[PDB]
Amino acid sequence: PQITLWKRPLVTIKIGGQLKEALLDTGADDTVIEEMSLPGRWKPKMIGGIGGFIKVRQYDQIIIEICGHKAIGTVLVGPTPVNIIGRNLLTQIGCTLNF
Amino acid sequence: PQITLWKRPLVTIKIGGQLKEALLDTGADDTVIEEMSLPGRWKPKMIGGIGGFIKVRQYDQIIIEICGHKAIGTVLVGPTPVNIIGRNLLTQIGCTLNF
Ligand SMILES: Cc1c(O)cccc1C(=O)N[C@@H](Cc1ccccc1)[C@H](O)C(=O)N1CSC(C)(C)[C@H]1C(=O)NC(C)(C)C
Repeated sequence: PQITLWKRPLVTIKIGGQLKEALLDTGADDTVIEEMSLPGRWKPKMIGGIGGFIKVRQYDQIIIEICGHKAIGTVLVGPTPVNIIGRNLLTQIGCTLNF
Repeated sequence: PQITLWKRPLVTIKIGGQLKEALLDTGADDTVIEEMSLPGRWKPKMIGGIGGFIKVRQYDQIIIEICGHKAIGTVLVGPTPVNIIGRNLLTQIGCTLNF
């Protein structure tokens, strides 16, 4: 699909069998999701945002569906303003910028 | 053009007679640039995200040249870690997300 940017590029995603709203964010290297229960062990990770660096939990090979496209990859969990679908997954669903 | 997301989507921009590297960011509502001098009047504003909030100066009707496309809009100036081209200007150059 083609998504314009007159409004926030928010889509519905599915993780752990639950539907959630998330932002397609080309400015984010990673995918950051609000606090939730994910399977497996996690590793520590520092990500730097507009206001500085924070600590998040990194879960690898997590199954996640984006606007109908299934992806399997790294998902970070921590204090985020909104669910962020970053480049690591956008690339997986073949998302590109065009103008 | 079509830009992949394997790596940060950085482009060169010309703003206020200065050349700068900036990030095409679909997750950003606003355009935020590192400290620089800009014409016209301005007002304070607080913006926040992953690292929390930072205070910036809002300048309106600022012209920015991005990859050959001229765009006019509000530009925020402050202590941002990376120069950000947000949706307010991405729309003006006809930039869309595609997959
Ligand atoms: C989440 C993340 C990573 O895992 C890794 C690197 C950067 C970010 C990140 O937060 N990117 C940010 C901005 C940024 C990029 C590179 C360096 C520093 C900061 C972003 O893509 C965005 O527009 N976001 C993320 S959170 C948000 C939805 C509020 C919005 C935002 O900050 N918007 C304003 C700039 C308008 C505040």
